[PDB]
Amino acid sequence: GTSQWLRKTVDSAAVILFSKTTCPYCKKVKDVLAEAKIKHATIELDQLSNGSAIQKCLASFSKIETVPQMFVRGKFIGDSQTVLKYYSNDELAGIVNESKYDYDLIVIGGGSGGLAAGKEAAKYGAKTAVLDYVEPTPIGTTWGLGGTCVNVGCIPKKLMHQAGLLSHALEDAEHFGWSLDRSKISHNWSTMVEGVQSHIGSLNWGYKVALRDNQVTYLNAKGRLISPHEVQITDKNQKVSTITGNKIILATGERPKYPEIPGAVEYGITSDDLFSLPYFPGKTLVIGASYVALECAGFLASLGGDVTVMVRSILLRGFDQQMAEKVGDYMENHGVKFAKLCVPDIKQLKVVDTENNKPGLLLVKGHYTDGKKFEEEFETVIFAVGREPQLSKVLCETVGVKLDKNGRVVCTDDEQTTVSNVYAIGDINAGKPQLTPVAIQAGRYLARRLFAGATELTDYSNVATTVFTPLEYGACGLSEEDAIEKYGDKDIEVYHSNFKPLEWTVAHEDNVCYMKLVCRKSDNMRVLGLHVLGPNAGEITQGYAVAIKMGATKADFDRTIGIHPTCSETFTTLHVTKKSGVSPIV
Amino acid sequence: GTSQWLRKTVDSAAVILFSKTTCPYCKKVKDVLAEAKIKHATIELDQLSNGSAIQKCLASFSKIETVPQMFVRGKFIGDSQTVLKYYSNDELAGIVNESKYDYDLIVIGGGSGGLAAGKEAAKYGAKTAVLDYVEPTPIGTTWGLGGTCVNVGCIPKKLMHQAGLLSHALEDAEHFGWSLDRSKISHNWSTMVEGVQSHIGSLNWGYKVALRDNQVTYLNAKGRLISPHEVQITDKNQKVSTITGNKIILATGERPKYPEIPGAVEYGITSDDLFSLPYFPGKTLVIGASYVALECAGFLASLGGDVTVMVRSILLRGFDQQMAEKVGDYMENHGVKFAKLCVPDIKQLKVVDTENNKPGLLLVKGHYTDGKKFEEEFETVIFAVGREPQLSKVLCETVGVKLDKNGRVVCTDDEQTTVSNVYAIGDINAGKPQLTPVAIQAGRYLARRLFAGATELTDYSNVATTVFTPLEYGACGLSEEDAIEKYGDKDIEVYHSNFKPLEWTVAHEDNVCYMKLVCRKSDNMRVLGLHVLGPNAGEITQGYAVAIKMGATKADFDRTIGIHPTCSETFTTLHVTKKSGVSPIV
Ligand SMILES: Cc1cc2nc3c(=O)[nH]c(=O)nc-3n(C[C@H](O)[C@H](O)[C@H](O)COP(=O)(O)OP(=O)(O)OC[C@H]3O[C@@H](n4cnc5c(N)ncnc54)[C@H](O)[C@@H]3O)c2cc1C
Ligand SMILES: Cc1cc2nc3c(=O)[nH]c(=O)nc-3n(C[C@H](O)[C@H](O)[C@H](O)COP(=O)(O)OP(=O)(O)OC[C@H]3O[C@@H](n4cnc5c(N)ncnc54)[C@H](O)[C@@H]3O)c2cc1C
Ligand SMILES: Nc1nnc(-c2ccc(O)cc2)s1
Ligand SMILES: Nc1nnc(-c2ccc(O)cc2)s1
Ligand SMILES: Nc1nnc(-c2ccc(O)cc2)s1
Ligand SMILES: Nc1nnc(-c2ccc(O)cc2)s1
Ligand SMILES: Nc1nnc(-c2ccc(O)cc2)s1
Ligand SMILES: Nc1nnc(-c2ccc(O)cc2)s1
Repeated sequence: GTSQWLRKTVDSAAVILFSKTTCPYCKKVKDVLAEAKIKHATIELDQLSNGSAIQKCLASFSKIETVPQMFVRGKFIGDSQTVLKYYSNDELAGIVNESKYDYDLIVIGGGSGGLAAGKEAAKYGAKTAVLDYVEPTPIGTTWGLGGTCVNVGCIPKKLMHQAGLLSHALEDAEHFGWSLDRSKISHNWSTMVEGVQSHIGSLNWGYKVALRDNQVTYLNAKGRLISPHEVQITDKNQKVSTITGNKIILATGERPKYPEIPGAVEYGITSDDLFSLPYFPGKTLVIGASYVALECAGFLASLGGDVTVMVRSILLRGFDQQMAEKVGDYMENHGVKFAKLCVPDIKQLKVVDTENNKPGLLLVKGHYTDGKKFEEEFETVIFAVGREPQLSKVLCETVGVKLDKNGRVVCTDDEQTTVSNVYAIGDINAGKPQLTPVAIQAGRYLARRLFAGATELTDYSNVATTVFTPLEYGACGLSEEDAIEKYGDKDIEVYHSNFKPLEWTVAHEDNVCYMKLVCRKSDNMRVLGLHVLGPNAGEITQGYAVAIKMGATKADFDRTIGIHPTCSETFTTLHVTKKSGVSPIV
Repeated sequence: GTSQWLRKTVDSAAVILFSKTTCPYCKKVKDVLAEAKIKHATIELDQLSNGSAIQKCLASFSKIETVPQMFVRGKFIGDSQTVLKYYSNDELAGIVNESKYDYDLIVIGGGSGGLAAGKEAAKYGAKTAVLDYVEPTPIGTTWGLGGTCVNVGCIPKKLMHQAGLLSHALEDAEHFGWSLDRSKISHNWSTMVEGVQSHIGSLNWGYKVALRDNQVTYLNAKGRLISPHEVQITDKNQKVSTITGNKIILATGERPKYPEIPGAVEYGITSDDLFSLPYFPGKTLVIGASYVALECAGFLASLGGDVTVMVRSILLRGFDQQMAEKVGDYMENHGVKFAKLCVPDIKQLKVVDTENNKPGLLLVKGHYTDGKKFEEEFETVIFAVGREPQLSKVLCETVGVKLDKNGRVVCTDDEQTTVSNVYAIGDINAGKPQLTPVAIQAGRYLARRLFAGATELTDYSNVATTVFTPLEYGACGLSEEDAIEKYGDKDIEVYHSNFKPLEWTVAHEDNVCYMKLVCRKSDNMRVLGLHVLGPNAGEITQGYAVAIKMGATKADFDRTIGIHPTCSETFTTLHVTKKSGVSPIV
């Protein structure tokens, strides 16, 4: 147990010092390593309840039982006297840079997970390379370092959501006494895009600075794993070469899908293109009903667009469907049109005018599930019909990395693949929630297990979410229907209430915001799931995710006192049950 | 234990039925009570693990051991056959209305706590009266039913805070692409006040409707307790009479203090007058440094006012002083002036012009702690120098209710005074946090213990707060300095970080928002206190208060995953300690 941990830690750490906080000989080795600019992990044995056993087991590797003990890539280097000997003879730099491989770690993919893992590994002296390449979209769109969230995801989508929210802030301002006239104010798409892209550019640059300052090698090149320790890279001049690494992290993410219909790739766009589009989309059709589809349709309408969403079956498949219907009803009452139970079968009427900065014009044909026809003209058609990896481009099938039937990597609970030195994190890890903070935690925690002797695993359960539709939807845990399927309706109690933000009173709806707690009767009214539709829903939801992680019950919500006046305090006084039939209105 | 609970429950309930969910004889008594419109508490013995013992102990009162058993004001009324006998003979209405007193409950004070207690007691058949009277301010201001929060506190102050926030929403809108020009927009105070007061008026009316629909008697009269069961009332015609009640709840709240200096009462105002003021205050001095003082100065400045705050010693005494200084620094950088270490020694230069709706003009003289002089002219002077009860007006000292040296009521942990039938809730309960949700929980929980056999007490520990200054400050638990005083600096670890809202990037400060967790090393890094300065701080803080109630540790925050992009997620990845000396900047 202790011995098995120590073997794994010694074998995979790049540079590690076993030490105690009270030893001046350990302090004297630290100071020499710092002055030589030698980064390393350190384990302070006097701070571990198991340290006496670890100190005994170290002798299996070094034939000594004292501290300090310095290891480099699985090899005992020496005690105090020996390390200073190498230092005085200027032999130390060559000893700690000695490796069978070019890098201790090669990360394939420079996005949320991969950048987090690479920076964290370099902290402990792992010689690290991060590879990133952005294959252009069909119309040619490309972007800089940072991945999907930074460039074409969470960051620009929430900034355009805020632009949409400010439309209603402007309307509200009149009722609170300000002299503006909202009906005479308009929005300039190109001005907003320039500001969004200026922020994204500061993030691209920030990541490059961060890697340089952590001594991480950044290669803007496409990587391919051709054997367990060999990565073939192709650069911007099509030069092809091979680099080797001890540990490999796959972190290449996904890209948008297109439907297999005529004209889709030629004349439509995806979210990859939307966030840098030089012209306002105009009259827009969004095909799909995921959170990407609804978030984009929502802010486009708030910015003055004529928007339609084509829904094949249901909204927000996989989310609580009572909540999904309330989200969509709010959008439909506030300027979004819906074509329900409908799919597309795209013809070009006008080519995009790039010189005068105008969209083209398209004719869309489709059909409803009963057979009736759809036919209408749009200036822009956005596909939001799912995302997928293309690991055949990343991974030679002779390496032996197992994939599932959706093409994602099958991993153990420590992110290890079926090849012992190769790991996968982020969206390509089969079965895991596909979110940026999950990818960051996985990569950071993994780097610490590989190179600093850590043991902590990432916990993927009850991860909270927020959908940034015009009225936001936050959730943590099970949907009501999933809880009833798992435990049975007789064991499920649901407490719920409508509410009205105080900010909405002077601004003139009473009963559109809504919240509920889904609870298990036979486990002390355990909170299985929390759901809220209203302003600032992500700020509301986040703190409750800690309580749910700790096993909160309805009694825990009851005994906690509210903060007044807030939206969130309504969770502290819920009392109306669905079984009672009593109305939830205010 | 069981027998002592049952004696207290029988003695004080107004109308209570002991029953089981499976008994058709109990269902048959319920249906008769409902049809006669007889409200009552019910205790279902088959749902209590102690019910077998309760059923045995009932025989001590009734000489029978079966269900149903109906009691009225401590007296056994009968089993099934007997109750239907009274019903058939039309004797039942007179039996259940029989009382030695006019009311089962008299509530003195119709504010946050008193309205909550009165409505809840009426649910269980307690015949209830609520008394409310609003003594006018020195200049004559008065208002309707609902108490301090509704009329001259949390509700209007947060609505004017929102009006202030919308000033910065208007500036931000230009950067996000909207065509407005903020420098050409102004604010109309009287328009905002009319809208705020229209909402307050809907709340006044709503409370009157609610009491009428719960069969609560509302008397707009001043109440005085002259003996344990006798309340003398004085109405709007100076008619004086006496009503009697079994249980009494004191819930009369506090009013603003004035400094003992010439001209203060004659020429200054307080928060009681501010929220319905017919004219804009103009150039304003706020004397004091409480959360009331800073909240009011903050929104007045955001609405275009020239504002100064006179601070005797420190800001936000009793709150974390690192956080208090950051709150004040933000205000000073954003248009509020501060006169530090200064107190006033007020002369009238112009009388208020009520016909043309203009303030007067005043000369304020004061001095700094070193002896230097203060002298400046203002249009309005607002005093925010504390609040106090005046229980000598409410409570004859011969009744025997014990008060502390600040004039607040000394209560047991179930809100009982030194007179056994008299209770106190809300701001006048000595030692308790003076907040609206605390008053509401105390009153609701108390009504259930008196009239429904409940046992649950109000928990007054770790109650979260938010100060609605221009940049908001939320907190839950100990300040850093209180934790260090209690446990010693060697046992305290503090994790902290600056942060920048994503909404602030395109809008153009980097390092003003701030958060920290104050933790106890020797108790598994228990979170003793949480603190955040930033937008939407009350929404951020609320959910964490449940986790802190449950004993959250730093490890609980670490294992929980963030929601991206939010401000609140920064709590899930804190790592920089104050002891390390590493910078907290972004
Ligand atoms: C529109 C949209 C909105 C979203 N909004 C949110 C949100 O609000 N909150 C949230 O938590 N999540 C959100 N997400 C999800 C989030 O973007 C992803 O979960 C996250 O980016 C996944 O991180 P990753 O490291 O797995 O991959 P990525 O961030 O996709 O990074 C992979 C990188 O590797 C590169 N790469 C691929 N193949 C190779 C190769 N062979 N060689 C070298 N480099 C290669 C890719 O081009 C890319 O730069 C959103 C996603 C989208 C599409
Ligand atoms: C400016 C300001 C802002 C505040 N903001 C907040 C905030 O954001 N959040 C928060 O949680 N708290 C806030 N508070 C505190 C909150 O208002 C109080 O904690 C709460 O109102 C106390 O409730 P209560 O029932 O104890 O008394 P009150 O609400 O004061 O009700 C007492 C009532 O009894 C009446 N009364 C008095 N004497 C008699 C008598 N003899 N006979 C009959 N009736 C009588 C009074 O006139 C009054 O109507 C604020 C307070 C102020 C002053
Ligand atoms: N952080 C923020 N996100 N949205 C804001 C907003 C939205 C709608 C409004 O009516 C007013 C303000 S502020
Ligand atoms: N900057 C760049 N890095 N790699 C590039 C690349 C790689 C493989 C290809 O097939 C085509 C282009 S371009
Ligand atoms: N018309 C359509 N709307 N959604 C579609 C979809 C969504 C996710 C997927 O992974 C695959 C397809 S097709
Ligand atoms: N609920 C809300 N409270 N404030 C809001 C706001 C404030 C400042 C801004 O810049 C934009 C919006 S929305
Ligand atoms: N509407 C009102 N109810 N009571 C009033 C009152 C009571 C005592 C006084 O001393 C003066 C006025 S006015
Ligand atoms: N000049 C002053 N600023 N604050 C004061 C104060 C505050 C609370 C109190 O309870 C009493 C006095 S006096």
